[PDB]
Amino acid sequence: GPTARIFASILAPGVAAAQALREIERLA
Repeated sequence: GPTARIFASILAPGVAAAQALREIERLA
């Protein structure tokens, strides 16, 4: 559940934290 979605709201902000921070390792 919401936790899991929360999870994934942690996370998938955490995702948004993959994508944005690698971007950065791409251009570099």
